[PDB]
Amino acid sequence: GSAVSKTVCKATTHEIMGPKKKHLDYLIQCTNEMNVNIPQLADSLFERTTNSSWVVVFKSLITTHHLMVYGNERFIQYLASRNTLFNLSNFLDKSGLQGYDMSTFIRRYSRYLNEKAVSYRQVAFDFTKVKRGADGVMRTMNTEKLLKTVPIIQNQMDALLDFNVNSNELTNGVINAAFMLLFKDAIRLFAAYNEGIINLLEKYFDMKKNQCKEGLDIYKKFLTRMTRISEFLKVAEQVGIDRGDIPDLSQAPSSLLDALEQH
Amino acid sequence: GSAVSKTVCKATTHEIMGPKKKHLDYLIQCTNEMNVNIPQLADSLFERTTNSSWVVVFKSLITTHHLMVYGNERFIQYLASRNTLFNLSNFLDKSGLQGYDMSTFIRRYSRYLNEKAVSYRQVAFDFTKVKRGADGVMRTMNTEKLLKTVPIIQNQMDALLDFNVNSNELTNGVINAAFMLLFKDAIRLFAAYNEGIINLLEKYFDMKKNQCKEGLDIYKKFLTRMTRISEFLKVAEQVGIDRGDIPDLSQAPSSLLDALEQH
Repeated sequence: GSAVSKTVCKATTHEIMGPKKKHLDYLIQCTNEMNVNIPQLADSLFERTTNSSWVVVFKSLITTHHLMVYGNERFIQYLASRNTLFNLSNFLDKSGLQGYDMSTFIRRYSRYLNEKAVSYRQVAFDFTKVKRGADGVMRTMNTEKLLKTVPIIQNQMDALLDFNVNSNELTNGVINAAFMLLFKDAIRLFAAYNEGIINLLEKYFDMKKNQCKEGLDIYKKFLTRMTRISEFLKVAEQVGIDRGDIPDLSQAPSSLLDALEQH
Repeated sequence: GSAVSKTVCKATTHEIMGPKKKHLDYLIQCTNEMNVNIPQLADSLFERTTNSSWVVVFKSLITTHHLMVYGNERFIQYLASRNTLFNLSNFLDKSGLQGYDMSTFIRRYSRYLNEKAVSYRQVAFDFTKVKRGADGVMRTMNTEKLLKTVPIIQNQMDALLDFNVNSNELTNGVINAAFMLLFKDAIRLFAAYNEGIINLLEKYFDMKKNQCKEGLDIYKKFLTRMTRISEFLKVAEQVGIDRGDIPDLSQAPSSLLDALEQH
């Protein structure tokens, strides 16, 4: 309460670095306690985003992202049940050049976080967290739900990629902390997008005619998203990310010749 | 051979970024093939380090580190069996300011890589890679070997920490790629140092008198290394590393009161 609200302030000070690990771990514990009131924790994070300073606002977004990724699932479930989330579409801090330059990334980051919650609301699970493989959701999903879902992943992916940063813009610790989290979400979201496409291909011959047409349209849009993903991971390579963590994309884009099973 | 030697050159071009993932994956496969001659692969990497340019030299070091971490164990085994490794103690590239500033990090990085090989030679396993826990090497090791080993970890740790970089010096993609690998080694080396201390404490009352004195000296030096580690991880926090990857140090430094079981 007061201990919750004070930690939120400590994670969002004016200092030019991402939120400290010590404050983040306390918040994460907060989400795991049945007696903590989630909505009050969320609301203190929204209030910080009405601040006029870019640093405060960006750190509040980053703390929110970190809780969505490492926190108990009850946090993202609450976020997804609201009707309005971040409204920072017109944010502009003009107090200094850094301000002007960071304002754009704030707009774009906040839109990604909104879309992450909206996707949870739509399908009732977190694409980043579910079982992968052959025994896992994305892969073992009936043809109806699949056709429904894949387009939601694609939308979340597009918002993630519109962050559109270049290596030479990663110049302070606040934006770099954002990027590292975005990187983690990007790799897991790709894994799930890929798994879904694998299911599609598996089932794309045994299916109705109009289905196979929705199908085709997804594979279609997946191949252009593949290209964008590769540009994103190349920023990651330029910045110095351990090449062991970067996933190998040499996988599933040759079969565009079912654009004729519409025999 | 020629395909091996050409990839080594591609990983070590003059471009200001770490070695590309595509070249690194090929080399890693090279280490896993029984027919590849390891010594010739190693020697091409040493030759690149006689180049006059800081960029070539740093990338050759980074490629070497990456192979020691992700490659087959036969690579580090060969490195450890030589008598001389890197000799870059006097390296200085004066062609430009970046040169002067990067030369120091090259000296320090190359010393760390030498000590990593020498430690493998001394104990016949990689501290970074062995089973952790309660069923694992560091932990289930007789009192004699333990007293022998812990001081080797400490030495490798010290060399790692002498890299001594600050956040504001991480300004290009070559040094940042080095740092990310150093970060990975640091966290695993700490885990193993910690596990060893846990074993010590476990066995430090049931042991001979002179033993308990060597013992005491290690715990002694571990507590000051704890402090240095914490400064290192704080650079990592400043730069923006995902706080989920940074380990929690709130663990094993209160018992300095066996400095009296020398009753």
